[PDB]
Amino acid sequence: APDSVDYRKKGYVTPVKNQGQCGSCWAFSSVGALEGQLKKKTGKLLNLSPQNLVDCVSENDGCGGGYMTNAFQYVQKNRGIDSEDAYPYVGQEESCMYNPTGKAAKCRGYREIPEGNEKALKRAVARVGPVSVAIDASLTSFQFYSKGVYYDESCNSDNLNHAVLAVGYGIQKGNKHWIIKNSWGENWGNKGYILMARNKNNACGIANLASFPKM
Ligand SMILES: N#CCNC(=O)C1(NC(=O)c2ccc(Br)cc2N)CCCCC1
Repeated sequence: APDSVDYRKKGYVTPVKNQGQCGSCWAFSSVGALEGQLKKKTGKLLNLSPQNLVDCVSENDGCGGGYMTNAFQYVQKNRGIDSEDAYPYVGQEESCMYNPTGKAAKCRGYREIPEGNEKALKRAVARVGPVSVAIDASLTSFQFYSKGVYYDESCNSDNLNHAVLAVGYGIQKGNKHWIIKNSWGENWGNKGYILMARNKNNACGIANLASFPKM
C-alpha cells in the first residue's frame, strides 16, 4: 500500500458537517464512507443524508447512537440512500421519511476490518477509500485538538464513544498518523479534521470498530 494517502486530494470527501446536539456521528460516518465510494464509482461527489439514516435505520438508536454496519445493511436492503438536499438534516429523530425519488447512492454490502488491526485498516484505506471508524473522543485533550499528531496516554481503546471517518493516513514530523474527518463542524479541530496517532497500540481504539461500504 502507499506510505501515505489523502483522499481529500482526490475529491472523495465532502464538506465538514456539524452534528449538533444529536448522537448521529454514526450516520455522518456512514454517509462519509458512502460519499467516498460514490465518487470512486461515478466520478461525482454529492452530500448524502445522515438524517435518512437516523430516521430509517430501525436497528440503531437515532440521536441515541448506532452502528455504522447497521447503517450500510439498511442502505443495501433499502435499494438506496437519499442526498442531503432531498432529506435534509434536522438534528432530531423522526418517523422514516425516505423518498426513493431523491436517491443519490446505493450500497452492495460492507466489510469489517479485523478488530484492532491497524495494518488491515491501512490496507482498506489504501484499496477502498475512506473507512468508517469509532474512537474514544471523551478526553478534553482530544476535544481541544488543534495541531500535530494527536496522542494521549489516557485514551481508552476499549471505551469507544464517537464515530468518525478515516480519509487517509501518513506521517508528520516522523509521527505516523490517521487523517480523520469529524462531524463537529469546521470550527472544531483543524478545519474539522484531526491527525491521530497510527501504530501506537491502537490509540483511542481507532481500528476496533472499522468498516466500509461496497458499491
Ligand atoms: N450517542 C452517541 C455516539 N456514539 C455512538 O453512536 C456509538 N455507538 C453506540 O453508542 C450505539 C451503537 C449501537 C446502538 Br443500536 C446503540 C448505540 N447507543 C458509535 C460506535 C462506537 C460506540 C458509540
